[PDB]
Order: sequence, then structure tokens, then C-alpha cells
Amino acid sequence: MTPHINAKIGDFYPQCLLCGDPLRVSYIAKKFLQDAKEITNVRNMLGFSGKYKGRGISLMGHGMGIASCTIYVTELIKTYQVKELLRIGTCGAISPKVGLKDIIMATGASTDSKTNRVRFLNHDLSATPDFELSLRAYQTAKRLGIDLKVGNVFSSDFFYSFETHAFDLMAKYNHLAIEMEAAGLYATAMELNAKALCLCSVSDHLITKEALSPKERVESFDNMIILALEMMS
Amino acid sequence: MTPHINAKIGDFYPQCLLCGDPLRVSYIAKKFLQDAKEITNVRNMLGFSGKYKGRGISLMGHGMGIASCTIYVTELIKTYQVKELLRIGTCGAISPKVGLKDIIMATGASTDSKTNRVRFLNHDLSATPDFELSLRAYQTAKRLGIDLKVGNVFSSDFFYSFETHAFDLMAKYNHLAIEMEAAGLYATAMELNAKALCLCSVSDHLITKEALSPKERVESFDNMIILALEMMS
Amino acid sequence: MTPHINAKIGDFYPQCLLCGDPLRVSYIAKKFLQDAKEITNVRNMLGFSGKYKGRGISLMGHGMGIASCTIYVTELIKTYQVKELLRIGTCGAISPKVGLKDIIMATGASTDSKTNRVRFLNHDLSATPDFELSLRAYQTAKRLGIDLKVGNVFSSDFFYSFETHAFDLMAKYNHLAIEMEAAGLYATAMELNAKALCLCSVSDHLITKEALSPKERVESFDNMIILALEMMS
Amino acid sequence: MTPHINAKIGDFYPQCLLCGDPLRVSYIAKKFLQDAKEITNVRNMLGFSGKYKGRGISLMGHGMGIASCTIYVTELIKTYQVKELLRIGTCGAISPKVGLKDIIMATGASTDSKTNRVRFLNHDLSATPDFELSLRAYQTAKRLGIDLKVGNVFSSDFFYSFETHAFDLMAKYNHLAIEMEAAGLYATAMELNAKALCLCSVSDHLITKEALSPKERVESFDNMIILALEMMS
Amino acid sequence: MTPHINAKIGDFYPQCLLCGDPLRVSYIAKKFLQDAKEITNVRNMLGFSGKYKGRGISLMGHGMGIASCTIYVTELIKTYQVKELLRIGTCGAISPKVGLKDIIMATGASTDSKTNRVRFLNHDLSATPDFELSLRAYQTAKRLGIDLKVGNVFSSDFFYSFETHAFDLMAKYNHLAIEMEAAGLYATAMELNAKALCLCSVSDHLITKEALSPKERVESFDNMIILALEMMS
Amino acid sequence: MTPHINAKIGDFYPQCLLCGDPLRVSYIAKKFLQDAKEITNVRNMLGFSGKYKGRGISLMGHGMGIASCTIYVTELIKTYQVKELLRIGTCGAISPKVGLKDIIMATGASTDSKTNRVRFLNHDLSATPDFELSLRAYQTAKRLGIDLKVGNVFSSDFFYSFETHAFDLMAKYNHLAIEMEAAGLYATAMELNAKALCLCSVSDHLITKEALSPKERVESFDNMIILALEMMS
Ligand SMILES: Clc1nc(Cl)c2[nH]cnc2n1
Ligand SMILES: Clc1nc(Cl)c2[nH]cnc2n1
Ligand SMILES: Clc1nc(Cl)c2[nH]cnc2n1
Ligand SMILES: Clc1nc(Cl)c2[nH]cnc2n1
Ligand SMILES: Clc1nc(Cl)c2[nH]cnc2n1
Ligand SMILES: Clc1nc(Cl)c2[nH]cnc2n1
Ligand SMILES: [Mg+2]
Ligand SMILES: [Mg+2]
Ligand SMILES: [Mg+2]
Ligand SMILES: [Mg+2]
Ligand SMILES: [Mg+2]
Ligand SMILES: [Mg+2]
Repeated sequence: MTPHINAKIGDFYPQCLLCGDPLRVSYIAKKFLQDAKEITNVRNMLGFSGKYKGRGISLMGHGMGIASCTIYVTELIKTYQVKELLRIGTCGAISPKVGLKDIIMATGASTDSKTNRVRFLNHDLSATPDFELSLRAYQTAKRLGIDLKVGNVFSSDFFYSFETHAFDLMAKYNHLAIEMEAAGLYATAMELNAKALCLCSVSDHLITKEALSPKERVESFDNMIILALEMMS
Repeated sequence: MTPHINAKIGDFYPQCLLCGDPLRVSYIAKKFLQDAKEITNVRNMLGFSGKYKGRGISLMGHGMGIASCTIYVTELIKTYQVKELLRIGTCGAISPKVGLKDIIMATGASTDSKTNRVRFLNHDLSATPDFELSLRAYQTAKRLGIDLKVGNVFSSDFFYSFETHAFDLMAKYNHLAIEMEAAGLYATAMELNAKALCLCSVSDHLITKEALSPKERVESFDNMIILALEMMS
Repeated sequence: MTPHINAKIGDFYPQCLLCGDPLRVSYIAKKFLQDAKEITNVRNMLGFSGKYKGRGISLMGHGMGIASCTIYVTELIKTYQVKELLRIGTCGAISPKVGLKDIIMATGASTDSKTNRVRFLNHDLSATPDFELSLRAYQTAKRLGIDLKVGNVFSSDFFYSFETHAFDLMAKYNHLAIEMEAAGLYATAMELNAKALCLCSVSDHLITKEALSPKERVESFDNMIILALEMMS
Repeated sequence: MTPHINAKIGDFYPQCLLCGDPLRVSYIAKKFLQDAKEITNVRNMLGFSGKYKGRGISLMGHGMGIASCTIYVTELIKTYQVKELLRIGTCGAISPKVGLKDIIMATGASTDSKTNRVRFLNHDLSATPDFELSLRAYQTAKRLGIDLKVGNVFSSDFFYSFETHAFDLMAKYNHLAIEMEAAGLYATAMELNAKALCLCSVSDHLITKEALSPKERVESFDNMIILALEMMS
Repeated sequence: MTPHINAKIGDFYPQCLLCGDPLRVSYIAKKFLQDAKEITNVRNMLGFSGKYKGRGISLMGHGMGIASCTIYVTELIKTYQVKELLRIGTCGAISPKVGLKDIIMATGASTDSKTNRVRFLNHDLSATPDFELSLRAYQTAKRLGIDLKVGNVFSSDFFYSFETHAFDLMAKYNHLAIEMEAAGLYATAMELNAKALCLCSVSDHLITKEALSPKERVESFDNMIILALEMMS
Repeated sequence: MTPHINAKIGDFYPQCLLCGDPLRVSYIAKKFLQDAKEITNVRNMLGFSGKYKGRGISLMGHGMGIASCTIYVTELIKTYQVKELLRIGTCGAISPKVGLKDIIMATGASTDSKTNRVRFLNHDLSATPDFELSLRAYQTAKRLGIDLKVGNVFSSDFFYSFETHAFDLMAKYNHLAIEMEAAGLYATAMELNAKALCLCSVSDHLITKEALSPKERVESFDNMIILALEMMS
């Protein structure tokens, strides 16, 4: 129906888990869902619908960066009637308050993008998640025994930053890590009256240069997948 | 020992309620606190310390606008050891999702100020409250039977706006009301690693133009004072 | 009559002395005026009308920062028919050309605020005083034998600056001191076709670190008060 | 070896064709290359190395938006030593000088992104291709009988624009069409001293609403693919 | 001695009259000065030194636009030791407070240029003249019977404006006319510790569309030349 | 027929060589053209029409800086029907890729001006030349044995820069030299659907501090004059 999704209307459940990497979306479908069906594959951006503990859930890839994420989120809401969007992904830590394998709930997404100024009268849009979803993540993490870290992230247009000298200042202002999509998800969900939240897993520390190995990346990401699926039950 | 506060070091409790109007601060001290002492009065900007249900509580006026708010909040944190700052105040509603008497909890504060661009590398700082405090407000409001509305506010440098044509756009993006200080409170608490939250009571609707009577403004504000004091007890 | 002033129309004389501190406004009324009457007290922001050497003079406090100052100045012009607004206050000197106790007449007010960009097509508004009032201040200072320093000030949204490294640059560009309201007074008076001027007294030197004692502050400020009242006779 | 490309060092030829859609990349490898090997597939972002008329050429997908494109282009140039990057793709025409089927060569890429201001001291970076490549494209098109349209494109962070009222203005300034990556490819190739060029095929007209069927889209895209490969051969 | 001035060190008097049009500079030297010597002519941009009523007077052309004016003013101050710079020129009136043949003294120069943001830490520089010079102009105009109009001008990078819809707003904020150099003269003189002032004669009314004939333009300009020379004696 | 040009309609050929220095325009007319006639001289900004190798050529001075250039280019296109504008000039090198006496073809013109943001929706206009003219310059330089350097220039509002610390960054991004008009010529020709190109000759190296002597300046400029006239023949 859209240039970027070839699902039929109704193929998506009203709650959708989002991730930048469509191969990880496929991995979640195979490992954690029952009866999962591939519903879209335009540009190799895979999405699925299946069941977790008897509950229907959808999964959709969104690519990297605010511009890509905004395209998919816009279409999910406007065309596919998605109401609740839970994004997961990795991030690079910049604060001493977090370490490798930590899960962060982004109560705000700062950015170096111009997109929110374009959307919002050239002023400062404070891009934020839906509070009910934030409460649900916090409650579910308490239930599962997960030490959820809570603060802002910085959504950058740059993976290869030209402003590494500014990381300490961002950490001072309660930015725990850097990723590339949260501000676009939040602003699009705000634009279109939908509920959204971003969780992210610390795979790399940008201050120490320490990184997880491939094997511990998969293990730690699984912990955040389970948090997300449990919160959608 | 600041240009703006003449309290002695140690006169403030670590939890402080903030309001822009020092006469409303004095009203809270007289009506709701026990043994309230006026601890500061530079520029007629009054602050107090007293007890609510046996628990020490301080109150501080902060004046109008981000620049004034920032001065007082900075001094409270850096000189007076204040750790938790709960701002209450009125606001002008701009969204159909709220009406007069509603209490809004601002999970984000957008702004037309340049102050956060000056603080934050000329990028977009998403100014947000402390999550734990927002959870406490949610739980306390539920206990008290308050239908707490949760979303963004827009903190303006203007009371007499030159951009009233933009109010519908702001409301579309989940801005429930306009006030003049929240983004500064939030940014200063982020800067200084303190816990802050803003609650605001809808006194007027800037769109549909309804307005509370002076007698309803008292009952509605009292409702929000009680929420705040119960939160800090 | 407004949310911020509870005077009756007619209570203000057409010339009004402005100061951020309502307690200093009261002090001027009691020390320097005859038959002074308190005409407003909303938010503890006092204003008065009285006589100086047989001539009617009003005084009004305006709080701290551009947003606070703009609210009061807007209402004084639009509602209370004030035509001439003479602001006094303290400042932090940044130029070697001034020292403690000097009085500065601001022939321009630069700013880090975004307010003038919002007002003025996103361009640079050169915020300036009324020329007749500047001439009167210059002539009155000569008459009184005051060495009036004439240059720009920098009106900042920050008392606790994040840009102290730029003070020398600002002084190079003929900024003699920093305060927090002149640019808003000037822009509002420009907006509404009224006459405004700001004088400020050097209470502290931000470069040399020299500072007046509490008692020296009161004595030098009196010299400014006299200059101002004399220009309004 | 890089986070977004799992090719071996040396798997890329120094000439690489780029496209946002990795499924079109795989289509090109299957239909136009001989002995094509899939050399990378992280995030389902496919790249290939194969031969066209006896010469080795590589293909790489880059996703949607400047941020995504910049990631892949940076890694291609640095880790994989790619020297010539020829991007093809579709675009939405905004000018009367072009229509469906037309191939545009972008001698400049304007943008609503902030990325180039971040890169370029907050000034205006004129993002441009390598001139020798643009000359090779012009000569190859002439030899093949292609009526190459030459002008600027506008690279937007938005597929769903909030500024459709501005399309006529852009077309007046010689912007023939809108796409989402050219300015990022050009800025990154400038940063890293590599040769880049963007060609795009008009598949939709955003003014008139002309739109090609899936069959015409394939046939018109083939003409661009052949132009690109002939340029590299 | 500089790339733009071929005068010898010492050829300029410390007082210099400035004008954009070097042909008008030559006209002033021939008609109003005694013993006038042409001291510079690079790029046909003429300067002179002569006598007016026994007093040494220099004249220098500066071209059109802030960037051109800035070049000449910088060299006059830094290399040729000029201390006082009095600019005359024409302007396009935008205010009902002025009409054809009026002389405006610019106590502020607003601008659409980025130059002052580049100079002034990305903030708003309020570009203003030296007050002593403005007082001398006021007194001299009174002595000569000239009804000098006093307010801001808007210095634009555009003669052929793209923002004519904004002229009324500019006029509301006390901008009497538009020209193209004042803000650059004022900022450069502030930078380099020199005394500057701009006067301009209304040659065309941009609102009412009134314009002066070629012959009328000459006679009204003479009145401003005499004012400037009388002020410099 | 305009405020800045007093030629009659029809006095300009449709191809015009442009230079900032009207005395250099005069020098070109007398040394390289046959039957040259002065056609305009407002503000001493000279322009001529003559023949080179039997072919009609016009020459016009445009002064210094984007604002001055824009005035003349706008009038030449809109009033005098000029269709092709070839600008020559000097520049200050900032890249190791170029040295004194090198001729640069500017395939893009970056800028610190605000003019293109004002023209272009506050976004980034990539200011570029006409491709056919650039091909003609490239081919003509090859024919004449000139080693034409091809890259971006930076068109600045400043001859005396406040940002010399950024020169290396701009060179990294393929900016070979700094001048002051190219971005304005390019934006105006794009605005008005005309063909433009800028060549510039390195007179000074801003990094190494090398400079040409006065006689070297004339001799090296002659080589680019011949290049330009040859491409117009
Ligand atoms: Cl390690 C890492 N991860 C992510 Cl998600 C990033 N986003 C921007 N820079 C980044 N670095
Ligand atoms: Cl009614 C109302 N209240 C507040 Cl606090 C405001 N701030 C800015 N505009 C406003 N309107
Ligand atoms: Cl000492 C001093 N006084 C004032 Cl009024 C100020 N405004 C901003 N910084 C300041 N410092
Ligand atoms: Cl049809 C179309 N195609 C592309 Cl590539 C676009 N980019 C931004 N808007 C767009 N519209
Ligand atoms: Cl009539 C006229 N004169 C001048 Cl000096 C101008 N500057 C910018 N627009 C203008 N119009
Ligand atoms: Cl040497 C030199 N030449 C030119 Cl054309 C310039 N433009 C800006 N700075 C400059 N330096
Ligand atoms: Mg991820
Ligand atoms: Mg309030
Ligand atoms: Mg004060
Ligand atoms: Mg594409
Ligand atoms: Mg002039
Ligand atoms: Mg030149």
C-alpha cells in the first residue's frame, strides 16, 4: 500500500516492536514468536506478525537514522493503524551512570537533527515518549528484576561523530547514551497522536572504547527483547 | 549568601516546592504548613520552611520566565543543598485533551527560548523531569483520586505571544498548555544533577477562551498544592 | 486589570521609573517621593505614584530577565498609558573603560535571548533607546557633574553564565557591562511606539573581580536614583 | 569488519555503484553482472562484487536518508578503500524542466538537514560531486543517446514533507527533484577526498502527480543502471 | 599599503566622511572642499583629503553592502588611523514618520546579514553609533534648521528584497528606512574602537512608491553633505 | 534604466564577463577588445561592449561582496537580457592542492552569508554554476594547456576573517580558496534561470602566506582573462 511497506491493511497488530536491523527482527520472529508470518519485505525491510504467550504482536524494521525511522513509523501509524510502538536497539554509552549490557529507557531524546525545528516552528521540541508506556516498562523491569537505567538519550545524525569533545557535556545533562532514531520516533508519534517508547542496550562505551563481543551482544540484547515482549503482554 | 536569597545555609530542607508568585508561596505557608518561618525575602521573593504532616518542607518563589526561574533554582541547588524541586503553577491550556481545573504533569518542556541551545552545543536539548518524581506524582494523584493529565508543556519567553497562530500545531504535538518556566527548571536540574518536576493547573483556555473565576482558581490551586505536599511527605 | 498589575487605569503617571527589585522601588518611594501611594502589588511586584519636586512620578518593579520585564512594560504601555519608561538597575562590568560605582547609559542592548529574533523576522533587531531620553540623561548627568559612561550593554538570559570566556570579546565590541532586562525593555518600547532608556550602576566588575560592599551598593545606587528622578523633573 | 559491513578487506573494487534499496542492488547484480558474489549483508544491506564487460565493479546498498547513507559511504571509503562512488536512485520531480523517465545528474545537492552545518562551522556547505565523474556521465549519456537533465536536487530529511508549499520555489532555483541522500554522499566524499556523483530517475512528479507503473519503473531504471555501468567500464 | 587603498600612511585626516558612491565622493571634493587631493583610487574607489572652513577633512568611498563597507572601514581605522567616520548615503523609506528629502540619523542598524552573528558568538549584536557623534549631529542640525529624523535603519544584504511583506513590521519597530551598509560600519567601528555615525537622505519611499527626480536627488543630498561637513568642522 | 547601470537596453551582448574591479574591466576592454565602447559608469562601476576575435563580448564590474555582486547580476539578467555570465577574479588559497597563479573553476560556492538562507526557506542552498559553461571552461583550459584546478570556493562576507582557524577544515572539504562574490553570482543566476560560472586566480596563499608582487598579479590575471575570452569565442 505504501512505497516502503507491502503488507495488506490489517496485517499489523495495533502494538508493534521496532528495531533498526531487519535481520534482528527476523531473529526475534523465529526465536520468540509463535506462528510468525512475514508481512512486508520492501527494500529488505522485514516485518512480521505472530504471537507471544498467546498475544498478537507485530515486529517491524526501520533502518538507521531519524529520516529512515520517520518513514516507517509514519506509515505504520497512518496506513496500518498501529497505536503503540516500542523501539529497541543498541546504543553507545557516554555516561559513567551506565555500563556495558545496561538497558536504558529514554525519557527524552535530544538531537543534532534539524527535523524537529522544521516540524516545530523553528523552536525546541522536547521529544518525549508516552508516559503510560514508560510506566509499563518501569513496572515490567521491576517484575523481571532488571536494573533499568532511566534518562535521556542523544539521537544523532552521525554514527562517526565530529563532536566527540561534547560527550562529557551531554552526559552532564543526563544523556546516558547516543543512538540515531529515538528523537524521530518520538516526534513522529507526537505528530500523529500515537504512543511510543525507546529502550536501548549498551553494546559499546564511547568513553572507554570498551565493546561487547559478538556473543555477549546477542545475550544482552535477548534480555531487552524479553523485557519488550513481556511489556507487550 | 547570594545576590537573590538571604537565607542562612541550612535553612532550606532538601525538598522544596516552587511557584512563580511569592504571594502564593506565602499563602501555602500560612494555610498548609505548620510553624512556617520566612527564610528569605530578597526582591520580595519569599521562601519558607515549615512542616507538613511532621515532614520538613521548604517553599520558594521563582518569579516569571526561564531566566528568573534559572537564577533561583541554580542557587537552591548549589548553595542551599536542595535535592528535589517540585514546581507548581498555572498555565494556559492549548489542547482539547485538557480543560480548566485539570492538573498537568509535564514530562517534557519545549521552548522558544535560546537558553538550551546556549547550554547544549546549539543542538536540541529535550528538557525532561526526573522520572522517579514523575512516578511519585502519578502514584500520589491516583491515591488522591486526581485525574492527572500527562504530556508536554511549551515554556515561552512570551506571555503576550506573537505566535498564537501556532498554538494548534503545538497541541497537535502533545503540548497541553503554555507556561513560562518549566524548560528552565528542567534544564537547570539536568545541568546540576538534581531531581525536578513541574505540575500545572489549567486556569484559562487560550483557544476556546474560557476562564476560571477567582474563587475557582483558589479551589483548583488548593487541589494541586495538596497533591504536591502529599508527594513530598 | 491585568494578571500582573492591580492598579486602576489612571493610577500611573505617564513617566515611570522602572527597577527589577520591588523592595528598591518601595525604598525610592519612601526616601525620595512625597505623597507616595502604593498602586499595585500583584506577585509582590510593587508600584507607586508620588511627587518629586512637585512633579508626578510613578515607579514600578519589573522582576528579573527579559521575559519578566517585557510583561510589565507591555502592560504599562498598553493598559496604563505610560509613555516614558526609565529603567535603572545594577550590572556586572566587563570593560576596562568602567569601574565600580560608574553609571552607564545603554545606547544599545545586545542579547543572547531569542526573543528579538521571534519578534523580528528571525533577523537582528538592534535594540536601542529613545534618543530624546538619551539626550536628557546626558544633559542631566552633565548638570549633576556625573561622569556618565555611554555604550552598549549585553542583556543575558543567564546570571550564572556559561560563556564567561566571551566577556573580553563583548567588551571589545563596546559592551560595558552585563545585565538581564535592557534588550526586552528596548524591544517592547520599540514594538509599542513608546520612549525607553536604561541606566545601570556598576556594582561588580566581572573581570577585575572588584565588588562593592553591601553599604557601598546602597550609596552608589542613590546617585543613580537622583540622576533618574532629576531627568524626570 | 566495520559495524555495518561484514565484507573482507579487499572484497570491494575501487569503483562502486550505490543505491538505497538493497533489493535493487541484488537485482542489478543478477541481471547485469557476471560472477557476482554477495560480499556483505549486515542489516540485510547487501553489497556485491562482479564483472561488467570484463571489468570488476562493486555494488552497495545505503538505505534511506543522509544519516544512513553517510554511515555506509564513510566505511566504504575508509575501511574498504573505495575511490569512486556512483549513486543511482529514484526521485520526485518538482520542476517543469523534467518529466517521468528522465535521468537527472545532480551537480549540487541542497538540503534541509543540519548535518552540513554541523560539519562546516555552522555555515553553508555547497555539496557538489566530483567534476571528472560528472563529465564522464555527460559523455557516456551522449554516447548512449540519453537526454541527461543536469541541475540541483534537494536532499530532504522528509519523505512526507511538511513544506510542500516550497516546491515551486525550489524548482525556480534549479532544483529538478527531491531525494533523500545526495547531500550526504557529496559531503562525505568531500570530507574524505573521494569521487562521488548522483544520478536519479524521475519515477513520480510531485507537482503534476504523474506516476509510473511498476513496469515503467523497471524499464526506466534499467536505462540508468546501464548508464552507470557503462560509465564505470 | 592595503589591497584596497593605495594612499600613503598619513594621507588621511583623522576625520573621514564616507559614502558608497565614489562619484559622489568626487563631487563632494570638487564642490565643497578646498585644495582637495585624490589620495586613493584602487578599484575606482576614490578617496580625498582637503579642507572645509580651514579644517582638514578626508572623504572615502566604500561601495555597496556590508561586506564592501567593512573592508574599507577596517583599513581606514587599522592602517590609516582614522578615528571618526561619518557615513552619508541614500535610503528607501519604509515608515510613515518620514518622507522624501528627510534626513535620518541612525541610532541603531538592524540587519538580515549573518556578519554580526559571526562576529558576536552567534548572539544579537545591537549595532549602534558613537553617542558623542550623534549628539554633534543633533546640535548641528538644530543650528542649521534641519528637521533631523532619528531612529533605526535596517541594513540589508538585498537591494531587490525577497521580504517586502516585512516592511510594515520593521516600520512598527522604529525602522525608518532601509539601506545596505550601516550595520557593517557600526559593527566594524565597535570592533576597532572608533567613532562612527550614519546619516541617510530619503530618496525613495518604498511604501508610497514616491521617488525623487534626478535633479531633486542632487539638491536634497547637498543639504546632508553640508550637515556632515559642518559637523566635522 | 536602473539605479546602478546607465546603459541603454540593447547595449549589452548576451554574454558578459564580470569582475569586481571596474579598472580591471577597463584594462581588459583596452588591451583585449576591439571597438570597445563604455556603456555604463554609475558609481564608477564601468562596463563595456566590444569584440574579441570578431565576436561580441560585454564586460561589467560588480564590486566586492555578495550584496554588491547580486545587485549588478540581477540587473544584467532582468533588464539587459544577459544570458551567460562568466566571472573572473582573484582569491586567497587555503588548500595545499593549489599555489600562487593557479586558476580555479568553482564547481560550488559555499558561504558564511545569510543571503541563501533568506532566499531558500532557511535551508542549505548548494550554490552551483551552469554545467555547460563549466564544460566549456574545462575544454578550453585543456586546449590552452592550462592546468585548471577544479573544486569549491568559500564566498565570505569577510576579507579580514575572524575564522582563520577554520581554513584547514574548509580545505579538507575541497574548498580551494576564499573569495567574496561567487555564491551570490551563483544564487542569483539560479534564481533568474541564467547561466553563470566563476573562475579565480590565486593571488595570495592564506596558509603559507605567499603573495604575488604587483606585476605578477597583472601577468597571472592575463592568463585567466585569455581563458575567459577564449571560452566566450
Ligand atoms: Cl557504538 C554506537 N552505537 C550507536 Cl547506536 C550510535 N549512534 C551514534 N553513535 C553510535 N555509536
Ligand atoms: Cl493563561 C496563561 N498562563 C501562563 Cl502561565 C502563560 N504563559 C504564557 N502564556 C500564558 N498564558
Ligand atoms: Cl554582577 C551582575 N549583575 C548583573 Cl545585573 C548581571 N546580569 C548578568 N550577569 C550579571 N552579573
Ligand atoms: Cl516520489 C519521492 N521520491 C523520493 Cl526519492 C523522495 N524523497 C523525498 N520525497 C520524495 N518523493
Ligand atoms: Cl530606494 C532604496 N535605497 C536603498 Cl539605499 C536600499 N537598500 C536596500 N533597499 C533599498 N532601496
Ligand atoms: Cl587574498 C584574499 N583574496 C580574496 Cl578574493 C579574499 N576573499 C576573502 N578573503 C580573501 N583573501
Ligand atoms: Mg540498533
Ligand atoms: Mg504561575
Ligand atoms: Mg537590578
Ligand atoms: Mg531510491
Ligand atoms: Mg548610497
Ligand atoms: Mg577580484
